Amino acid sequence: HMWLEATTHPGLEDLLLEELSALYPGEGAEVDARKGRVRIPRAWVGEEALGLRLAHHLVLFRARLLLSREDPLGALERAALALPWPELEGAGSFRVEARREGEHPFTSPEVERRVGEALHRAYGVPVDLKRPAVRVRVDVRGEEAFLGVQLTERPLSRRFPKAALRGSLTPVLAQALLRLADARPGMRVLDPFTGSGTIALEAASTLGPTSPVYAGDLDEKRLGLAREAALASGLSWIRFLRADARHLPRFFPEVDRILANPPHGLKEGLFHLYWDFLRGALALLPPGGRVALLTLRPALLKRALPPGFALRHARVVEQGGVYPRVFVLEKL
Repeated sequence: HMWLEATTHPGLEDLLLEELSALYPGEGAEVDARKGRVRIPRAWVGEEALGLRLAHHLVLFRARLLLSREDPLGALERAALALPWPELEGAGSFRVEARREGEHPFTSPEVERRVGEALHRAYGVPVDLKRPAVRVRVDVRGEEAFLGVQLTERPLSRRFPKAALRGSLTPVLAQALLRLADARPGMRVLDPFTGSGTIALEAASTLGPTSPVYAGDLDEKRLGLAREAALASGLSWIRFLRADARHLPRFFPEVDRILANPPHGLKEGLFHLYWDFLRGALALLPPGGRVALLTLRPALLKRALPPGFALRHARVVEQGGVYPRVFVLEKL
């Protein structure tokens, strides 16, 4: 019995589960709440899995077993040796990456050594710690263990690299704002703090050319990069504009959805940016228009909310080791 496991930011499991379920209908999906993991039982995984927009890494687990407390390292080594590893085919180097959750009398490096040396001996392929061609995964979680192979080399979230390195904001988080705001093809979308363009590009790539996409920032240099990135992926209909998010109506027309990732710092100055931005956002929506926004400062954000908005959803999401909130607001 085999399992595809997909990882995302903790807090986005329910959305990842929806994406997977549309790709692979059927029952038995498992979600690890607050851990960023979803698993689907699968007899086969092809290239279709690499089209996931909410996933960071994919692993195919070929075995799951109850770890025998008698000789747990021996049991893992025997489990690994009873599986097929055709990936070690043209690969010509590998490593084992082991992870543990719960208390165990062994460490992750012990698992890597015992499993890796058993595979090296059966397969002859050399271990390469820094640049492995294939990554074998062993995860021990409480009393169960999962063994298999990482399917992704680089994370799927490394799309749009010309817009990346800035900042902590991944295309996966951008896709989640899109979905939490219930944006659909044909809707007008604004990215009011666009930076090097990640949210705008994610939106354009997902919604296609029937959705007008507006994107603004004060930094002309970063707008130059965003335009370059849009062209490189065929997403040139995005309207990038030098624009102050404190005065959005000076620059943008009404839209249906606003996906907003305000800067972390410039606190009174921050409150004033939130104050002006949220009022501009309200003025650029119809009744029923929606904002999805990410913030490290939920109390301050809520203090700044104008009363024309209803707060419809809030959730916590892990990003770059810290925990911003996503709020969805609807204009009443």
